[PDB]
Amino acid sequence: SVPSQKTYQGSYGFRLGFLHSGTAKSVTCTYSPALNKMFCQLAKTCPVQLWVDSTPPPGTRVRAMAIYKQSQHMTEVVRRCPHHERCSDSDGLAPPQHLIRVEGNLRVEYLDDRNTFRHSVVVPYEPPEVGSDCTTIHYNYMCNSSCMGGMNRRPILTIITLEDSSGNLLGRNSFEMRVCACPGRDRRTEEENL
Ligand SMILES: [As]
Ligand SMILES: [Zn+2]
Repeated sequence: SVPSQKTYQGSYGFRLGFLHSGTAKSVTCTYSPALNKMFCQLAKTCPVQLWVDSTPPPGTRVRAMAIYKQSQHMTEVVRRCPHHERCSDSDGLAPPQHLIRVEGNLRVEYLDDRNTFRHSVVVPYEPPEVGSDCTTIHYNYMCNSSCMGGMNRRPILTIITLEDSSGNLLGRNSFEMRVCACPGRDRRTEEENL
């Protein structure tokens, strides 16, 4: 069935943070607080911050999964278009069908769910590096929102779950995602309509 998108900070006070990048033409990845929507270029570095009041225990894991936002498409699996699925951009870890990848982490793990056929990517939770107040994961989105035979101009949600080493839910949060050539301009345009 459709995975839960309900916000849950839980014991460890789990919330997401984003860089305050602005909307300059030369931006690759920008977050809109007003929309709670990320704007990112294809395959480019997408920083998502993990904020906690208390450090989760050893072997805590952080899962990312994309779902369609619209009620009628929610039961459909989010996957890459046949073109992007075929193109030789493989990192030698990520399944070629998977929209979401993590870069700069050789403990990354990918799941085709045997029951739901859902795609997700999981990394170990590492406490904030000295002189930081959050943990940063670098996500990569390997299809454009406009891809015919993929998302095809349908809005998606990314759901970020915090789970312990035995797979118990510790926390959940979500943000809308648009993968597009001009993230800056598109945020400015989508914010214009307010
Ligand atoms: As991004
Ligand atoms: Zn595509």
